[PDB]
Amino acid sequence: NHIKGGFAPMFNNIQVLTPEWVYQLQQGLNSDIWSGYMATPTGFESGVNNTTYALLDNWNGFIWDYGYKNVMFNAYDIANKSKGKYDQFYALSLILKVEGMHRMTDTFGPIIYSKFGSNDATIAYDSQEEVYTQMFAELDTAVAELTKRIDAGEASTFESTDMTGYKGKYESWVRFANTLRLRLAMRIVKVKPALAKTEAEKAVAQKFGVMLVNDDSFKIVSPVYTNPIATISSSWLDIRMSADMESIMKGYQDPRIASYFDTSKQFPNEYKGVRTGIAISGKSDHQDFSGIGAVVRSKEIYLMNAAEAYFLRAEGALRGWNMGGTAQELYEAGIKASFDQRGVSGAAGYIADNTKTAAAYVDPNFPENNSDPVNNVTVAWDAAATNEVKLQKIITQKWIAGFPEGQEAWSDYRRTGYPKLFPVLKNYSGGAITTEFGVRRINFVQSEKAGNSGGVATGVSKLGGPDNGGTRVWWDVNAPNF
Amino acid sequence: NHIKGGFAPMFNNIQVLTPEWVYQLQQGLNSDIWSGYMATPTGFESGVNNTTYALLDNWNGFIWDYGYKNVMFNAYDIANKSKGKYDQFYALSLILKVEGMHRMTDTFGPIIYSKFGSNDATIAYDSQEEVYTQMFAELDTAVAELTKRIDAGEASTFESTDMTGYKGKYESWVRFANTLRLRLAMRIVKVKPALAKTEAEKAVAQKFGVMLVNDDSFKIVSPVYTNPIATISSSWLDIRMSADMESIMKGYQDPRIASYFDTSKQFPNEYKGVRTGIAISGKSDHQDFSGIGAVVRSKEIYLMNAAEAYFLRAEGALRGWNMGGTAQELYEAGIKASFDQRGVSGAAGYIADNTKTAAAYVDPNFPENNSDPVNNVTVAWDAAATNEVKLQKIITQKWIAGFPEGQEAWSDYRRTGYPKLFPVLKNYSGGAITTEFGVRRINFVQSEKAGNSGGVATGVSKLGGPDNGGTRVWWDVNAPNF
Repeated sequence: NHIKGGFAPMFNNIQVLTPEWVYQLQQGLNSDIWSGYMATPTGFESGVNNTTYALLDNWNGFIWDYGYKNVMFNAYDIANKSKGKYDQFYALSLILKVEGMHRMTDTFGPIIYSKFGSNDATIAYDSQEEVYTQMFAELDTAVAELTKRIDAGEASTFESTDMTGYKGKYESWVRFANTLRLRLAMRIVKVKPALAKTEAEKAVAQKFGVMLVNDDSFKIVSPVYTNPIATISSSWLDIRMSADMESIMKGYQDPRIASYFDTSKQFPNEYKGVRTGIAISGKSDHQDFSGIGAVVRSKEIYLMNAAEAYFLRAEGALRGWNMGGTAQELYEAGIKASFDQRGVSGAAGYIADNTKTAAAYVDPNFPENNSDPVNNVTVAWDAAATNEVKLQKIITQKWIAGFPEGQEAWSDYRRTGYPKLFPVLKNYSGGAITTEFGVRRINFVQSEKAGNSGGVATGVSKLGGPDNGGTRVWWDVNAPNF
Repeated sequence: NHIKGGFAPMFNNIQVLTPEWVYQLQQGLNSDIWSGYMATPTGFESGVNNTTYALLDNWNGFIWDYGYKNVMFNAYDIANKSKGKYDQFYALSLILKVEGMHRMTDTFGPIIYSKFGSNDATIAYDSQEEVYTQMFAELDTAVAELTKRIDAGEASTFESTDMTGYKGKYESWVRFANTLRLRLAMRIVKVKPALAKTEAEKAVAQKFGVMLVNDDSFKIVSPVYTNPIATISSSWLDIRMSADMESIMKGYQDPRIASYFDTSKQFPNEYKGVRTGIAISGKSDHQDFSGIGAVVRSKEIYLMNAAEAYFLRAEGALRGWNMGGTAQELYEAGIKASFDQRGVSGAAGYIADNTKTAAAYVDPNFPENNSDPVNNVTVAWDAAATNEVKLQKIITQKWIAGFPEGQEAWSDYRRTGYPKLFPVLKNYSGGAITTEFGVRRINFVQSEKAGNSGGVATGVSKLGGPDNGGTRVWWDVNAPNF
């Protein structure tokens, strides 16, 4: 009973479910926009903000503070109480820890990890390379422990505490952990392709393997909280469909558009997105473009869909790895999984179409925001296509399937450059962040500079360059995809 | 006859031998100082300059302009005249091309390579990753061609054109090419350890192997010019012994100090170095510190010593690669090779010393420039030391042996962080360049922004971040040494 209470704040703060204004700062005004998923019609701080590459420390500190207070602390506390005593809870805490904390390192680079809880005046940061090794080892520990208990036929003691689709089922938690390993493996393929291959193949070959059906998906099922985006969109009109989403989903005439977005008030019965990184004269100019749709009007918040497992395996197969299918088979299975998850028909026709491509983008009353399409690729698999075009197809479909979870899409975009996104028109970074490559990370936070200046200095050392949004984290090496 | 004339400008402009003021800008006021080899007593441009991390476009453009006009153009011209007709000359041009142009990409990152000589308005840059692949392939072509001729007993037709220690001997040119391959292979060990291993092992496996004795060293033997550093130092007093060299070489009581540097005029019979990245009141405050010594009072300019081949193999052995010998054997052999090269005795005692370490640095009349030692490692091999300490020993000895060739030392320092160097006290980069990590590259040059703006845009794209001195080139990944 003293252990079980630590899980709720972990579940409730991977994405901060309440209050909504905290989610808006934790993710809504960073990766949800940089990923190309969503855009704001509001000219916050005179239009000089995260969306125009002037990173705002007053906004971005919330990411660190809520994650450490609610995810990391409880991982630490649960481990202290359970490791070597109630190892099933320790194992489950490790899986949740990695789910929450990989997002943290993917945002900042170096982070506090091994030294968390230290009483030293300096709480040192680990390098991102070190954190990734630790996370893979933590998943090793968790998977071995739970698999042992499953093999023994041990009844779960986690159902009453679980807040996911899994209802305490250890096998489902292991399958999630395997899929999370596969995500982390693919993340590092440019910097450590040998480790990427090892960890990816381990994930797929583990007894219970990775996600195969939609019931395998990782989601938070809250008894009381709606996805915060519902309020930020429908109530506040502070976030809308993006121009990238309009270009790509209208181009493909994608039936998932109906659940992802609402038709526009300003343009009745039409799906209209807002361009990011623009000049904004008044909020009313874009607030009546398309809102975020029914997928966020729910107490269930998806954090990793089964579709992603297929697209990860498809990329692994493209790279020649032992993924259990061909790149084409896995690509097409991923698309079908997503169509099924969204409850829409026509997957077969969509999959076979080798004509439809991204559409031109028009901002009707502000043509300065217009663009020719940039993600110029069809859905249909072409065996004769280059590896880059094959990867572009896979990541495009992965990006569509993963909406509205902007953090993973931002990480995948940084790594692969896909899908192609419209560049910002206004860049107020003073040269620190490029228009072509956009935001590569967020700089170390105010609470840390205030209370842990010695730690921040270790973080800067392990970052290897200026502490701004243009400096690449360890896995985001300036290197080609193959 | 029409082909041979192209070689002289290549030989004479890897380091620009004349005029001396051009060498000062090409290398003397960048890597010769950033490497920790040398320091200026002169407060050029009010002390806001390359040495205080305000990169000066009017200085640094010389690197690109002289390299492309004299090395690259002649490689291109010779290839056009000789490829498929006189392949011995083509092969030799490729080796010289890689010797000159690897320095170029190591300085800027993306460079013009495959598209050189294009008539298009945009002459596109290649990525550094692409350039490295091409250089390895060029060395493959050169090595195969010359080895074929050697195997056939074909007499050299290059002696009258050669301006090195090799006197036209193809076998010595192949041995140099192998050693250059090994250098380039180790450079990329953090970004592409698989390719690093492949290319390093190829270098050693080739039938002539890498440099073994000092006569194998690559040097320019000028019939007319003295090393331009002799003038810059002795005549102009614009460059002096550095504080890092004083700390390290005095700490070890290294007998090579006597030929590397002259005793100070201000401090009779003492070796005194100047701190880099400082405030300078007047040139006279430091101009009478130690000058650069007898090693530059020569018409022979060393560009790759046999000692480096041993230290490359030593590091390869640390990594478990097929290098011939143990890390300890190769380390000690490299030190002996360097002592022999410089004509000094006492190698055995120096090699066995496990006490002497870097000395504290004092600027007698300006104590604000003082520092405790930072390269705190002894010479003696310790089998029980960590891989990092072993590497620190190897690179420290490599750094001493390679004086006064600052470019390779700067590249090795960027890759490994060794030897430890004194940080600058003044940093006028406006945040673009960190004090901790120093200059990682030079920004694209004025002549290119003026006459090839389309090409520069491709270079910036292939750089992956802001075009300034803090952005890391492809091989300079933020990753650990092992």
